[PDB]
Amino acid sequence: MEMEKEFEQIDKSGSWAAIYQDIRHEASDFPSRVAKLPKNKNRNRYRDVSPFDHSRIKLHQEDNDYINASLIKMEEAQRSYILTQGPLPNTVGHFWEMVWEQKSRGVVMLNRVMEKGSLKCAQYWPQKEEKEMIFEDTNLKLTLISEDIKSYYTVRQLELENLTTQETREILHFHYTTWPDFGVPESPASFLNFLFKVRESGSLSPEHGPVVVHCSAGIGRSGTFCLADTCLLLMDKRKDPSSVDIKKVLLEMRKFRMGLIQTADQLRFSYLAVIEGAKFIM
Ligand SMILES: CC(=O)Cc1ccc(Cl)c(Cl)c1
Repeated sequence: MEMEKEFEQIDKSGSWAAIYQDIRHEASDFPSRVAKLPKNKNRNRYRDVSPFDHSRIKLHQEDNDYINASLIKMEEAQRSYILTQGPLPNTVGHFWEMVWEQKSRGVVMLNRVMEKGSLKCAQYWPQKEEKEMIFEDTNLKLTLISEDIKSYYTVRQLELENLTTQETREILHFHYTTWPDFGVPESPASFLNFLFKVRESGSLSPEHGPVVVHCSAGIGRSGTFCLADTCLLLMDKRKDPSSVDIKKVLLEMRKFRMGLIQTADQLRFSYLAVIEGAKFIM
């Protein structure tokens, strides 16, 4: 079926939970043996969210190459994304090592450091220009260059230096700051505006490594971001845009990381975002 009318048909019939459970039943199951090794317990935020072995990002290190991060490679859309958990106190250096090694231009953050009164990720970037951060375990230096605070999101320019080689690179930090503590946003307008700002920066384009996107677990809000982006790109590429099937795209993405889209409300919000976004594109 088309999307917008499939949408009203699920609303009128109140069957979002059943649609979402079908997706959960059909989703791929692949091994995640490296994530579960005992030496990696303090590298995982949640015991039930792990990268598959076949798609995990490897650190360029011989001691321990593990990080909780996955490469989502979308062949028809010609887009790639790295989805990862919010960094932990003992993985902030690994996080920036990955950004460096994978040649990423942008980092997309969809959570606040504290939500619901608890810490959802480490403070992994510097908050003042004159107070830079040094990660001694991976030999990197990170400096805040500029910050632009808007009503729904903040954009930061950061300088990452590889201290071994003295090479430097400019990284863009896109921080969506207004996702509610509970539920999903009422309108997708600010989320779509944010997606378009990431696109306009070059961070999603083939001349750079894959964008790094995270929330707390790296599957819920993060899944919504890449699912909406890929669906809108396919609607622009194809002769028949009504052939784009959001459930089929989500199942393809779940071949590369488990659990993408965590609730039926997130599924409905993804439909809403793609529907409204397709009108603005034209
Ligand atoms: C998927 C979708 O409906 C998007 C779309 C955009 C433009 C056109 Cl002309 C058409 Cl038929 C569909």
